[PDB]
Amino acid sequence: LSTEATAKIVSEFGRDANDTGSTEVQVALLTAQINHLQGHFAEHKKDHHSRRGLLRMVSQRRKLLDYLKRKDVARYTQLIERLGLRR
RNA sequence: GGGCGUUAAGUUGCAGGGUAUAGACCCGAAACCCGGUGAUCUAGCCAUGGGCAGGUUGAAGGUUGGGUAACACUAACUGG
Ligand SMILES: [Mg+2]
Ligand SMILES: [Mg+2]
Ligand SMILES: [Mg+2]
Ligand SMILES: [Mg+2]
Ligand SMILES: [Mg+2]
Repeated sequence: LSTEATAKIVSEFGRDANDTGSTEVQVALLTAQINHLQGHFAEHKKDHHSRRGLLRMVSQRRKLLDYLKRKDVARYTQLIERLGLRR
């Protein structure tokens, strides 16, 4: 992912624009990467070697979302509403 | 010597018997060729119009909500 894009996401989701390790920041980065690779996997359908990384990112995002939902539901709902997710 | 002849009158008309060529005592074919008439029936094609009551199952597809990182998949409705 682009360094400028990562910096923009960190500034948008974090507090001091330097934590860059919060659950919301990680989920946003994973979602952005998945959405960017959506167009890559819509053409190269025989790229399972890179699709495994996408699946790993999906699993990591799901685990982070479950942890956020278990810890603070208020932040989880706001994050999913902002990112357009459904669960 | 042997074969063919010599030694011995035919021809022209009429009538008739017979033969040949023509259809040839008479009727009767399936069939061949040439020139014409027929697609108002029927076979096909083209152009232009008309007709198929009523009652049935419910395909592709299209929204809705979930189900996927999303395509798939799947529930109802609609669709005809
Ligand atoms: Mg002599
Ligand atoms: Mg005489
Ligand atoms: Mg005579
Ligand atoms: Mg005619
Ligand atoms: Mg009818």
